[PDB]
Amino acid sequence: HLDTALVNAGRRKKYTQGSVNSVIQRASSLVFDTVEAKKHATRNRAKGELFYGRRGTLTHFSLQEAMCELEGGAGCALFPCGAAAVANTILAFVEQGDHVLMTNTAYEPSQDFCTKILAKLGVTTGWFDPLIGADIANLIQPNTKVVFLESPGSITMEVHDVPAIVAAVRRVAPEAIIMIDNTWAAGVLFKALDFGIDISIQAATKYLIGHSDGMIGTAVANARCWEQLCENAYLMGQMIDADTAYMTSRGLRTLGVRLRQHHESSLRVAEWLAQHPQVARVNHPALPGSKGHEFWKRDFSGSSGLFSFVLNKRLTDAELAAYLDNFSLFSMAYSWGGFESLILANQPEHIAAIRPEAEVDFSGTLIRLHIGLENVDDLLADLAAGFARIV
Amino acid sequence: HLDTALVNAGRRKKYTQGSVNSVIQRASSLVFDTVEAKKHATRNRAKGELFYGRRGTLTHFSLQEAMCELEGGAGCALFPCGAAAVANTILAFVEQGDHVLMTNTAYEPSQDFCTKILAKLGVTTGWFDPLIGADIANLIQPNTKVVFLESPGSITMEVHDVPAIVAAVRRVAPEAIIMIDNTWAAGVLFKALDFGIDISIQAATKYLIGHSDGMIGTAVANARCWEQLCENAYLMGQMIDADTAYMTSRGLRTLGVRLRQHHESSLRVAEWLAQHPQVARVNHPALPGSKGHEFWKRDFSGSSGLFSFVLNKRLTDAELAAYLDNFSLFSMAYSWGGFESLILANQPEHIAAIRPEAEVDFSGTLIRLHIGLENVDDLLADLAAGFARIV
Amino acid sequence: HLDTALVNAGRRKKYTQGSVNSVIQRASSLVFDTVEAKKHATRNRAKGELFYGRRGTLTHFSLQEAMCELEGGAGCALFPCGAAAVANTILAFVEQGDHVLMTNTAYEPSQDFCTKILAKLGVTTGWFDPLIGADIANLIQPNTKVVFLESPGSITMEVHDVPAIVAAVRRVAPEAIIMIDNTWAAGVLFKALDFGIDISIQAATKYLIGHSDGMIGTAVANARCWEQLCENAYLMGQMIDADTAYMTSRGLRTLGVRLRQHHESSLRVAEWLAQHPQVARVNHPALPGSKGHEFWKRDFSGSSGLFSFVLNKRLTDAELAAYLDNFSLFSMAYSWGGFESLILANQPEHIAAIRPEAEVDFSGTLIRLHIGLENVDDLLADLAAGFARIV
Amino acid sequence: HLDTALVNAGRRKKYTQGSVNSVIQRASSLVFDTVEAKKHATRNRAKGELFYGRRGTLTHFSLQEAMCELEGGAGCALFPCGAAAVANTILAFVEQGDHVLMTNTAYEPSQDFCTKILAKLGVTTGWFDPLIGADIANLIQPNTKVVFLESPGSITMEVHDVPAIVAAVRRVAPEAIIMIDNTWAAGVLFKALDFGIDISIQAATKYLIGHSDGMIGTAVANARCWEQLCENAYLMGQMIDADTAYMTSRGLRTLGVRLRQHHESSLRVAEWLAQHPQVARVNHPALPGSKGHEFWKRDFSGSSGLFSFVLNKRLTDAELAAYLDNFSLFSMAYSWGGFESLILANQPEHIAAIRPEAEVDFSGTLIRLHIGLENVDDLLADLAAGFARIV
Ligand SMILES: Cc1ncc(COP(=O)(O)O)c(C=O)c1O
Ligand SMILES: Cc1ncc(COP(=O)(O)O)c(C=O)c1O
Ligand SMILES: Cc1ncc(COP(=O)(O)O)c(C=O)c1O
Ligand SMILES: Cc1ncc(COP(=O)(O)O)c(C=O)c1O
Ligand SMILES: [Cl-]
Ligand SMILES: [Cl-]
Ligand SMILES: [Mg+2]
Ligand SMILES: [Mg+2]
Ligand SMILES: [Mg+2]
Ligand SMILES: [Mg+2]
Ligand SMILES: [Mg+2]
Ligand SMILES: [Mg+2]
Repeated sequence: HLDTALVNAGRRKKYTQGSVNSVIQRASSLVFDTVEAKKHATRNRAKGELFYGRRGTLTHFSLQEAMCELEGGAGCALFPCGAAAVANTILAFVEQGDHVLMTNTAYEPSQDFCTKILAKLGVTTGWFDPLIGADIANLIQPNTKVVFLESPGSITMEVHDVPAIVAAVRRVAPEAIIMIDNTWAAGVLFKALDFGIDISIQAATKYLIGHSDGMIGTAVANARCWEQLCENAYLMGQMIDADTAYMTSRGLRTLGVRLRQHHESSLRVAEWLAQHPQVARVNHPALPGSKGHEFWKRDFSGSSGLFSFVLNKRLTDAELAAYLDNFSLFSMAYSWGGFESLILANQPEHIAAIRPEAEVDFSGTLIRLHIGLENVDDLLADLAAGFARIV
Repeated sequence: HLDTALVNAGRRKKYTQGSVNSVIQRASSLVFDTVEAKKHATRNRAKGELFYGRRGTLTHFSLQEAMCELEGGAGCALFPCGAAAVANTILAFVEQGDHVLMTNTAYEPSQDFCTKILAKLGVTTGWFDPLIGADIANLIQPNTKVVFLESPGSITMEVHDVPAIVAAVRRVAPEAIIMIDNTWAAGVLFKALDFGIDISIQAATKYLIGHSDGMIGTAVANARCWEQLCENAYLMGQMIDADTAYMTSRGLRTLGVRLRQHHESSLRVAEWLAQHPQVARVNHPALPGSKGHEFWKRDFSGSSGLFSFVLNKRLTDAELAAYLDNFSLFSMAYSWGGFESLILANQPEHIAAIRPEAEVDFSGTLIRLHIGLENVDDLLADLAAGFARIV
Repeated sequence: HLDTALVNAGRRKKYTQGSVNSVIQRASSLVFDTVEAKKHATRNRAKGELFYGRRGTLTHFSLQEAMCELEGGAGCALFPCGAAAVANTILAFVEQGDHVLMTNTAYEPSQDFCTKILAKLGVTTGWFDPLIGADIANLIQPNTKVVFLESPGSITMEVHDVPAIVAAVRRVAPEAIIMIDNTWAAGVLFKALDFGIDISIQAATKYLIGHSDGMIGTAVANARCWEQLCENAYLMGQMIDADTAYMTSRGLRTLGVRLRQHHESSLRVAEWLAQHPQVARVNHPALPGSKGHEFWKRDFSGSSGLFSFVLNKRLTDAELAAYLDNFSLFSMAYSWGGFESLILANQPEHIAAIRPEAEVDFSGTLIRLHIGLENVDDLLADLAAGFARIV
Repeated sequence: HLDTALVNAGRRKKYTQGSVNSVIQRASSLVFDTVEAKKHATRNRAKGELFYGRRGTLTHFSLQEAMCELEGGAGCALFPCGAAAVANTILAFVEQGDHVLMTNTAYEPSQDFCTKILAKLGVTTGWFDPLIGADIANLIQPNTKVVFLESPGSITMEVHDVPAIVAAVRRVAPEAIIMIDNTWAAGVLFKALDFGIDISIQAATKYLIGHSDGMIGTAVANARCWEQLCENAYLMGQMIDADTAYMTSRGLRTLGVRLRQHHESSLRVAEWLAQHPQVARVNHPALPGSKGHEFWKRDFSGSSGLFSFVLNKRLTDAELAAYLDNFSLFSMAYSWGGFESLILANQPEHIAAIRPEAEVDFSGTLIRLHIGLENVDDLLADLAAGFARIV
């Protein structure tokens, strides 16, 4: 079962040396006892033999093994944060003249990497609506190399029909590299590589760390794409420190029991918001009526705790402050995936500015919630007090 | 004095909160108390206000302040390792169609970044001999954007005439971006920005960490180049974890005493090797007669502990094993800059293969030594026993 | 609610400085800006002003505040492990000529502290059956200074009738110091200081850390006993490092969701064992019929995951190996409270040796289980295969 | 040589697993693969086999091995701080009816442990002047069990004549346990166990950590005393966390270079103070004419950087603030042994209160300096500016 796998993934004696968790091996230099040992380590420097800290130590190898098991991959590359994983995973597969197709709901830094870094290197990015499904085939060009998915989408939470997208891509361009930012599912609520996606990228910063106190990115690739990902990310010097790798492995051990609580509480909040007179729309993948909810129910094994809703009006600046400055339990901060509940607001034009070649279909202020581990009735009371401040 | 500055750099109450060292603030999310505080943080997100962990926490800000003071820069960008600092600093300043001019003695991963990553992104790379001095003017092309120095050079230790190179570049291409990998000097034995170099890059993994147990890159830029470095590195998701930042700041505090011992011991070893009947050549910047020694004496305030020498013969494979497998104090490992002494060997053709457009001028086996903090007479005895195994 | 309190306890801006979690302030030396500041710190050196690392840094103060809130105490002393907390908390309240009255089910190291350390310092120790209730009055001597409870008991899991014990102690010896080892409840499933117990001691090593990778003891005292505990423990140099304090605070944030899973899974396992033909007895506080279950039901707000059962025979060493060496999911290790399930065996004569002045009422091998976060059906299948190896 | 030993002590493959430094193995639970392995671990639970985190992990074993090598001991017990090491090492060897004879220059918390904890447990304490030498024999009682040395003394820096003290103790009470707080020498500038002392105690917090950011105590015993120290300290739950153990091992690797700088700089400052018109007395073991200097010269292999001096007046409150509040390089803080220079003031009556059965022989304000790694001419200028503020 998944909970059993999460408890045990990566925890073998060669890494733990007798403790429950892997040892933390901090190193740049790794010592070779003989020339023959150095030769063996060199041949196997990307295959789990100690060679140099930039390739990893036992602590990294343990996390990589866990991530490959849990996401069903051939290899797991590590990065200093999620944004580095996105940027370097895309970069690993493109060259001057290539085209990238990206969902218009991609995380904003991912879009900005494409428009501000890739563009000046001669790589063009085109965009698609997250519900395009099989019609994505019409957007694939002879030079399309990468198709970049993010399901649910950032902020607005739309869920792709991954089977339809993948089948369409494979009909026209079977060698294309299909990638997904699978952070919301923590890589485990949506088994991306089983759907024919080539690489599943996560900001392990979110639910894998689970406590808002480490940053790390991961990218798990299938056998076809692993060597290129591994070696090109390594040429960019991408790695994570051993201690953060240890904390990510450690986060896996409570991920199941945390996600179940985030799911239960966030769906309860979403159902309540959906009945609320001051709410126009709720964007939660698990809530009926949300964009792509059908595909969430069919293709995912659960939900996490991040979602958004649209208020019945556009808050003025004074109302925004009255609303946001006076919560007792929800905090304003970027990121998500921890034990604390968070809140942020965006006006519709702010979202339109990060929906390339598209418009938004709402006019109220959008509120993004991360539902943490607090008692849900306490969180509901905090939201109700917020509504009373703007009614 | 430098020792006083090393002890005190970056250690102000806003970061230390009453301890001697900065606090370790581990964070992705950073909490805004009000909308107005969030707006202030956003405006100052690259100016030392807490905004998001990818930009940094107090711990990173303290290290950045220290590095800017010590290297005389306007800002310091942080990276997961030295190789990431090199790759991402170069990438931050190029676009397709540009040309990079790099010393042929650059660290091999730096060269491989150019030939295997930059080339396919439309950026070409040419090469120069490290002693080219003023004649580098003749290699500057209409599209040359970056000139990349490394002094002393990797492995073979040639010291550039930086004043001559910089003046020649500035004559032809006043606005070119001149960068140096200043790891051997730990950024402090050679004050690169004072020579008109724009960006000083280090593998802080080496002497700044000082103990072979953390990896981190830094790049300190002048005011002209800082914004582009900062923002382009950020778009690639480049950062370091808070704990490694803390350990780098901590390493600064003993860097002076350590470097003085590495200098004293390595020069004594180099002087002894230069007299030895089994040694053809010694490549140590501080040793009279070594390539660019004149420029080391004029432009540096000291030496570190890394150097190389050439044996009086080409060792066979059996002799290589007899030599390297049987040291008692020197260990075989990559990297350097720690408290432990290290040894590695290369045959001439191995070096030729990483000297683009050039040949090597020696035929014996080259031995690279890192001289650590052990008693120097014990290290000399270990080297003497090695010579007896191959005589 | 408890979940909201656990998420938020100890997190105030003075400690977090903008992050979700408290900063990690590592220090011996704490720097006074002026003589005036040093005088204020000295006066308040046990009252939350920074004075010296042995008293604590911001990180410790944050944890102490959280523990005092959650357990309803006046102060929380910190120790290097649970055993240090037990030994030093008892030591803090005794002098030569005193008597300690301790439950015969106390953790063996607690008993050994009493019989091997206290005895030679002129402090005697007597014993009581954990179900003695109101009859403890007859065991209280004129020199009885400390009454030491542990509910549930170690290994055999008997639950005290705390109201009856406390009322009897206060009738006969109102000034006595009543202490409890409250580790099984994690200090939160049994609110000891609301029952008139003076000091609640925990091995935070167990459920508070929650991941088997830190060691730390805590003792939360009421107002009457705090000053003596604090100052006498400080005279023994008792403290914990800042990083383990941080990790204990961090563990609080998932404690609720973890404990609910440990309760659900362990009670299901206990119910299955209680109908199993190879099981003579099940010792689980939450299982109807277990010793002191009625007091658990009345006085606790939930259960954790540690319990035991007695087999239908005393296993030989060959049978123990066949049983224990071949589990797939349960591991053999000491301690408990983590995400992993653990198994250990005790022969009845081993238990008798640590039940002073009492006898054991079973003859089969006792198996102690820690039920972790794995899927319960997987754990049940592992236990079933174990039974088949010994049937 | 000592530098080579310090670099290499404790660093064997079974602890480093290929890195330069020991792995960091964080654990309470240590997992036994079989019943056979559990039995072997139990038999060897105090002899370097993994058994339970309270006994230690690989990281602790590596530190213990290093400390035993460097101090020439049979075993090394670890503690949460130096004060815990002192208190628990004394406690490990006493029982009701015993007497402790302690130098009246002992660190004040050591004295207070004896007078506030031991006294109420039936253990008495008497005192001796640090220069008593052979005349200590007259103070030894039939029940004297422990003789406790500290050389140099706390604050006032008097060096004992250890050969004369030890010979006198052995002539009258050969079975006594002779202990020393050897923190000032970092355990390596005075090889206590070679002088017939039984146990060498250190606050590893000071020079071994070396950076003012960890707390840890050590006690290295000879073969006669090791088992009692080890087992009685374990019964009090004394241990240190794995990460601080790692950082102590790491501190050893620069201890030699650091101590040489602290010696050179502090002696220069002491010589300057000794000719200064505002200075009445200088207490520095390495300065000719200081109390016990002849014993330091004979018995020590170097000096550290902590010493004191007496001003030519007793500063008023206004003068104390003018002097201490306005230093640019010296910080006011407790503890010492780091890279930062520190300053503290004590009035004569403060010292008199912690010199039991002795009298102070100065009337000016006493200033204790820790001389760090800053440039010594900068430190001298800071002291000179201080003198100008109180002239
Ligand atoms: C979907 C998604 N991908 C990537 C990231 C970036 O991760 P990091 O902040 O670790 O760089 C985030 C940030 O919030 C995210 O939400
Ligand atoms: C000169 C130089 N630059 C960069 C590096 C790369 O540093 P890192 O190993 O931290 O990526 C090294 C590696 O040995 C180096 O010697
Ligand atoms: C009930 C109880 N108290 C105290 C302890 C001791 O805690 P530590 O191992 O952290 O010293 C334990 C050990 O398993 C325990 O179970
Ligand atoms: C000589 C001496 N021993 C012991 C200690 C106590 O060490 P710790 O602060 O680690 O408890 C100190 C404190 O300054 C000390 O100077
Ligand atoms: Cl194709
Ligand atoms: Cl130009
Ligand atoms: Mg190896
Ligand atoms: Mg909150
Ligand atoms: Mg060595
Ligand atoms: Mg398991
Ligand atoms: Mg006054
Ligand atoms: Mg200072």
